[PDB]
Amino acid sequence: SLKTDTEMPYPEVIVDVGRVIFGEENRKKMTNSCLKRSENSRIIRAICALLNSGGGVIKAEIDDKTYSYQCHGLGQDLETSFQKLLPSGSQKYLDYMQQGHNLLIFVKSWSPDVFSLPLRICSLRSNLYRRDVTSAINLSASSALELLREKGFRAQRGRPRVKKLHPQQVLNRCIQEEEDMRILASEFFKKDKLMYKEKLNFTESTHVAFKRFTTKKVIPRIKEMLPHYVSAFANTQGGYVLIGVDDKSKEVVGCKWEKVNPDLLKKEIENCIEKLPTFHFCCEKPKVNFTTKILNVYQKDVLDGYVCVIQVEPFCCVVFAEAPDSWIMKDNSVTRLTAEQWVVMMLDTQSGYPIKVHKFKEALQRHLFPVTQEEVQFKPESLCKKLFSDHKELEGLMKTLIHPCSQGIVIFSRSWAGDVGFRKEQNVLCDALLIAVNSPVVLYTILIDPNWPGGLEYARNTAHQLKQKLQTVGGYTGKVCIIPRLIHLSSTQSRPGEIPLRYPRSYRLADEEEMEDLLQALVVVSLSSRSLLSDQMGCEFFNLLIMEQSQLLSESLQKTRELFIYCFPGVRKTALAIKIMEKIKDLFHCKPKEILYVCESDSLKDFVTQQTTCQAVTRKTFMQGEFLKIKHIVMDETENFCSKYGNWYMKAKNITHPKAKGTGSENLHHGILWLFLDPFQIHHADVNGLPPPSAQFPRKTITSGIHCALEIAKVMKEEMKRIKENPPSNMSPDTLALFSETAYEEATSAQALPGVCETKTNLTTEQIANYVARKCHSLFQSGYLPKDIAILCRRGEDRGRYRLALLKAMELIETHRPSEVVFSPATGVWGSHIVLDSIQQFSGLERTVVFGLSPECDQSEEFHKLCFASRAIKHLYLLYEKRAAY
Amino acid sequence: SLKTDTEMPYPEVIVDVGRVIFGEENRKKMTNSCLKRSENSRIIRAICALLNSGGGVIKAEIDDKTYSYQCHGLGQDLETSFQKLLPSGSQKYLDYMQQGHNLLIFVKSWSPDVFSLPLRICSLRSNLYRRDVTSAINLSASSALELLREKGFRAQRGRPRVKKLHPQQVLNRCIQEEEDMRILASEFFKKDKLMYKEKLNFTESTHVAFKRFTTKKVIPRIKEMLPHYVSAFANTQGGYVLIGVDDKSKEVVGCKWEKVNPDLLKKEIENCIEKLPTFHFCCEKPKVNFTTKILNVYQKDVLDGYVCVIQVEPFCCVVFAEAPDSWIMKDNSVTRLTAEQWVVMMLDTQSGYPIKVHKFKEALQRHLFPVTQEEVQFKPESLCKKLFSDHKELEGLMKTLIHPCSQGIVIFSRSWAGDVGFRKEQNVLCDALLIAVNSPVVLYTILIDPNWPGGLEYARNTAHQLKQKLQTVGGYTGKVCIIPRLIHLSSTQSRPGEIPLRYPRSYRLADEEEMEDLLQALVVVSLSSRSLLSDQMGCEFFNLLIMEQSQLLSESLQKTRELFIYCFPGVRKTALAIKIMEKIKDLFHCKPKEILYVCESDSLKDFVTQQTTCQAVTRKTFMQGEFLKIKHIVMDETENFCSKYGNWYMKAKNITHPKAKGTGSENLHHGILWLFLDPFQIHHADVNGLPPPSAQFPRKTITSGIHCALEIAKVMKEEMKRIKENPPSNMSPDTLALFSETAYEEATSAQALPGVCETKTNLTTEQIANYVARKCHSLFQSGYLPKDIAILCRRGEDRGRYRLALLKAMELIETHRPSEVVFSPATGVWGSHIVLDSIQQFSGLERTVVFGLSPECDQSEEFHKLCFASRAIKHLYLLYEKRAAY
RNA sequence: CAUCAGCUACCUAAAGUUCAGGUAGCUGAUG
Ligand SMILES: [Zn+2]
Ligand SMILES: [Zn+2]
Repeated sequence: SLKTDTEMPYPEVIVDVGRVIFGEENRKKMTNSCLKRSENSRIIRAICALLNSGGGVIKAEIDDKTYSYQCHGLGQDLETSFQKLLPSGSQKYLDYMQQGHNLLIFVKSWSPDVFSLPLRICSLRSNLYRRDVTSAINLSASSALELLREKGFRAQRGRPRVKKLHPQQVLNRCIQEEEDMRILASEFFKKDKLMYKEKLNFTESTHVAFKRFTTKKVIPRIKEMLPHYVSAFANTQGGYVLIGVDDKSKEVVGCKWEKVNPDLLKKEIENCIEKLPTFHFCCEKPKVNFTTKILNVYQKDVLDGYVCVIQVEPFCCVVFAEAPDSWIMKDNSVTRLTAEQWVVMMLDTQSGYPIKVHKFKEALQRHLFPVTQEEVQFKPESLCKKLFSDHKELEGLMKTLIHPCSQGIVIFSRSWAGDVGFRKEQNVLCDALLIAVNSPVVLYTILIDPNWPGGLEYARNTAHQLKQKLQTVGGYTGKVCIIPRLIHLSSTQSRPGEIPLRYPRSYRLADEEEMEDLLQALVVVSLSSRSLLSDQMGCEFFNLLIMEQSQLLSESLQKTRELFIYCFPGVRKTALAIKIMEKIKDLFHCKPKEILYVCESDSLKDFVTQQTTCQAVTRKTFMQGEFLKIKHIVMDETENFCSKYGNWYMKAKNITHPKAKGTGSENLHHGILWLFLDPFQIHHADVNGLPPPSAQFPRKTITSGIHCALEIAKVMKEEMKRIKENPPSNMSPDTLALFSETAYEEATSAQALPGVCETKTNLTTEQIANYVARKCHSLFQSGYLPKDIAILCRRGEDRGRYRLALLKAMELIETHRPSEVVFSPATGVWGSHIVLDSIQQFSGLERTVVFGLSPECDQSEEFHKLCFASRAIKHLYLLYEKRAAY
Repeated sequence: SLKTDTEMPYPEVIVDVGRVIFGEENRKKMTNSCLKRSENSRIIRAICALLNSGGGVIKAEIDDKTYSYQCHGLGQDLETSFQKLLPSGSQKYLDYMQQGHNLLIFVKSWSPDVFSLPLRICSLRSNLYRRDVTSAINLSASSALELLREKGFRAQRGRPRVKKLHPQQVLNRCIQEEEDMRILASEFFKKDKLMYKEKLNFTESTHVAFKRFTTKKVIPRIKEMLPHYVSAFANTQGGYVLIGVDDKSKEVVGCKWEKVNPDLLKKEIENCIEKLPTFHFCCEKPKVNFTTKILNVYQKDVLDGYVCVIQVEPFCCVVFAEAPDSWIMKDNSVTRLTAEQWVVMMLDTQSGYPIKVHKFKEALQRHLFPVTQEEVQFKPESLCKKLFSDHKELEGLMKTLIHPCSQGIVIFSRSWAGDVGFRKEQNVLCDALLIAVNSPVVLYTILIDPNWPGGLEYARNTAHQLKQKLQTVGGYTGKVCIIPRLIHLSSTQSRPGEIPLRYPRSYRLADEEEMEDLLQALVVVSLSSRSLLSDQMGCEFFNLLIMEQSQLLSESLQKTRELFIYCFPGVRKTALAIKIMEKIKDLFHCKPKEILYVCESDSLKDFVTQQTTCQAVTRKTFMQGEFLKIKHIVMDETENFCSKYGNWYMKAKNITHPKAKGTGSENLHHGILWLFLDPFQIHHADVNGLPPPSAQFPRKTITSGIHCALEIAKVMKEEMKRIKENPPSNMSPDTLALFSETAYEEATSAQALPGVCETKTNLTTEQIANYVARKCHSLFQSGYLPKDIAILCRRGEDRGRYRLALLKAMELIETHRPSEVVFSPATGVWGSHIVLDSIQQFSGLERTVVFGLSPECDQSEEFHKLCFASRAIKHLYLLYEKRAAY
């Protein structure tokens, strides 16, 4: 929930930085430089925190009543800070607007695209130092990322032993190089005493730094200056810090013995180095390997001072001089990141990522949300019809609000808050999302009772969560503003608030490409969640997946003639078979009636002839007819076939691959004979008529066809594992050896979409009917159609009682509209009514929502759940009756 | 080549920058700022040119004879320039060394790795400007690359209808934002006259720049300052440049009428803008669109001055303020890149590039050049044996040269210059490349004659080209020095080097990991060359490819039982078959003797039975013998089988797929029956005995087995296409329609390695024999073994005459060593002799070098070239005969 | 909180394109 803010209530995280001087002239004439730096730091830290936490607004109070942003500007130091924070351009992330006595900085979230640097977060200073010749350089964010990746790569592989000290070698004199400085510094370090004003024969280098003591508080100044050099040396190659050496004259100076105590100085140096932040990519976690030594300075055997030399060894990993200058938002406060958190965020590579959704979002957007100059479109279709029939005035009111927009899309929802995974409000009738070119995105929240006090907060929160989901889940990397607007139906004429929310001009959708990008992000967001729009776009998404998978499978039409295709539960092989026949006709240039489809059930037969131009018959018709004109045969639900009516396999083999007795004919034809098999649903195991599993070659196992919900897929996976644990004696274990849970789980994570699957038990008939009627009413309120719901009973003798109870419950809930409730059998797929039939009659058919009603069958039958889940795409509701024992 | 350099003859590109002052105090005290800036610019341009051209050395003469790098360092301004040029650290690229009166800067080539930004070249300044609030920012190299990619991506996707009007913008009453300043600037631009010192109601912004006219030369100052603002505006969003407006006081100042001519000022502004460099990603290539306006200022109806306002519209792709501040080395000179060349190198994505070679380079290095502490090893073994037998003291002299190097690898070559694709020198006996830990890489060049004056130049050029190849082709991104040394065999009075070559200590192989990386780079370089070492590495590389491809193919053992495998020419199906038998034994857990391999030729059967533990017989033996214990059958060269001895296909099918009779046992066994087919190598094409092509299912086409030279694969591709143009009349062309030329070309590029394929025509027996003898002698000098060479005749009757001619030729040419040259038949492939037989007897067998001796068989047969190429791995020499008398 | 030495912009005198300076910015040292 966003923090309450009644004046300028933006649907963003708002950071109040207090009273700030603004304007180029006003900033320049500031006399208190400390206050100037304080104001600059507050604003820049807030910007960095907002850049790292999804964007937001910075609100600053303007002290000058005569200040005008048009005539005065921002300020040179503020702009310099912005350019330091955003070297790629602050225009892409910052916008400025003056609202009366406030100045607002609109911060867009830091989200790089593919064609840019792979920086995950923003930093002022990384505070990782690297030694470049004779300078300790505070690395930029990109430089720090390079260093982190190099250290991680080096430490991923181990370095045991490391006996590469190699005693010592011979030095060289005729040639001077940087290694000579390190050798000379090491010779200096092994000394124990120095003569006063002793000349040093070496200068600073990559491994040598020269420092001098101060004529003021000495230990605190060393504590400020040391971390930079220690970090720089440890990070690059190691080196020496020579405190007490004059840079220019190269003479030993040292600190006077009265002004410092060498033991205390040693302890302070050790303390400051020990507390330096560190990150390790290795497991041993070595500490910073350093050794400090005090060298007494003597003037004619008289103690005069000390020279402190610190040896810093190369570090295996990164060393921080302090915590990085990077900020995030935590509990509505700008919080500094620690070194450990900063490295973790900087090296993140997560940006659970759906490959297929982002691959097909463009096609889904071009199909479902086309950006055209063809008047404003109201989506989704079914929900809009229900809302407009429920309220006559709603449609005209929306057109009045939308005007004067000519091109755009308005996407309705029963609850947009619930659509994005947050709380549904009962007092909210619906939410409409207007998306148009050269317009801000507007979220209209229609209320039932205008006197409800939570409308403003609900709309603001919903707009905020939608934008956050679009940026994070949807991957939207643009400037978009969602304006929450509270609307009621009580007055046909509705007018906005006296303080309309305003955003910079850059926060509108500039063109059609930006509108298309936002709509593609919305496709991703909706597919990631649970709603009616998710279910409908999920059906379209599954169609695209079926098309690509069917293309891959048809590539085997030129490699095989006879093929046994083993399919896991829930792969949707009927759709695969339909597209395969399409490819057969295309490739073999045959007549559509030359391809034959053989299935076991008649409802599936009716469905297939309705969806294909090829000849489809049941196995009974296949055995009772003549098919001399058939060249190719595709078989489905072959596991339910029977040998009682003859050898269907021999007949199919003879048709597709006819042998010649006595040859004579030179036009022998070999045809396609593909059998789609599902070993996991082989029930009532009599003589199947199939050849033995040893002779079922060549074979193909289909693993990546699961087109159901994640919850439904997990139920089927659990059932498959349990079945494999205790396989029935009537099915061959060798066919079950081809199914692996790991491959099945990988396919589920690749394809399946979030859905609904719940179970309720110990319910009487009236309770089960009541649950189904209430849930169906709830689904119809959200925009679901009756053709999306199927109620399936385990046994066919329960149909009559269940139908009677369902009519009673549904008419009881429909006390306003006395319309007769129509149920249709499994053959009514083209119908727009709720399908009510048995699980065996619905074989090969699937619906978005399935209610499964069964008696108590604990350990009596272990197949019923698998069959129920195979007919459901998004919603599965398992209901179990009460065991009537008396 | 390399420019001659008597002093400091480094095998690098040396840039001489003349006399330069060095040292911190010397640079700081320098009074002539022009001379100081000039020296800094010269050095920094040389460094950038070397970073972009494979590295090199910079030589600067030191004017101060008392200067010492140990005690004076380099200088403040020089180090600052390095930090701008190399923001990621100059420690990884720059090394310094004083050598007498010269200071040397060693520049390592700029080569980004996986853990770095994808910057291809180094630049001081992109000179691409971007408007950040009220500043025109000269973008860095990384920022410029990001901007270039953004514009390239935007021009990749079409922006149609060019609706850049952006409706109309009006000023809001109470909201002030950055768009308001642009609107106010447009209103000011539309004005025609001004008032003297009249105030402005807007300030600078992203679209507004205020500039003042100068009280000096006006046109030069305008022409100097304008390109930055024009580039910045055209690159960000467009804007207005208001010349004549005071930024501090915000009134119109203007320039006096007597000081400039407005027509002249407009013309110079036009000329300046159209002279700006510009790069385009689009196709229209529009020019930079700008509009200049002169606003007269009138003070009481008196013409006082003029104000120039320039309006710039958002450019399509890119505008440069001037040529990019980046350099390369072109014709031994530091040359500034132009805008077009700079964008090309910046956007270059070339890193042909062998994917498989870089994948297998690590395994190849660990197998052929192991890095352990096992004393210095000599490679390659065959060439080393030849060299040490011909020169008795060579091994001892080499051993004393390496001393005291304990661990390392010496890689000999008859010509290392030839190995890297350059000119071989007959005056050079051999080159030995020493690679060792804690040591520089040394290239020893042994000369037969001490008095040859070209020895030093040859050694230096070879070292330079080898390092360049290692960096470019090999992908080596470390600091490595290849020190060229001249070595003399006969002269025992070994004169030491007058001027030893010195490199910074960072140019040694620091540890074992760097040694392995350098060796992997050398493996990549060798695999991209034509040499003996490349041929041996290619053999091992092809073995790894066979392992990978056989594993992929064995994945089908669980899916098929009978499989018709079609193999392209040059697929090496015998090696695939051998590994498949291993997998059959592994998977079905059967005895090795229960797997039967069937081929046609006796030589292939012999080769297979030494290569595998499974049973292997020919087709005649298979038909005659009894194999009731055989469970799986793999058949090779099935296209050559003969059906006059019976039905081998039916016999194989009954063994692998027996038919049950009398029922009783339900444990029928189904065995593997894999047939390897080569449709293009069917000679004497009678009834094969295979089933008709309509019944050869399931099938698999293999194209990813091409394991020969690029040239040999290209020859086979030509012959395959000519086969497809005029198909044979004894079989249906349906089988030959499964071989696509594009797939074969893709496979050849993916796997094949560079080699030799030469054709010679119109030669009598004596010329052919002499040519083969001279070629064999040349190969034997390079380290080729006699087991690498096979001489194959088209006609079996020519074997004796060719044998006599070849024996005479090699006895005539072997005047230095009377080795007994023995020719082995096609049954002695595993022997150490040269194979001399016919093409028919060598079927299924390969050798690295093949000599094909054929008569004038043009327009008589058409399989000869394909068959000869199928037997050659790296070298193919096709020789043709004339009409000789009896 | 001051001061100085180094890195682009802006400005004035000087000179046939040098030059003297001056200003606010960026970051090293001292106080
Ligand atoms: Zn570590
Ligand atoms: Zn363009």
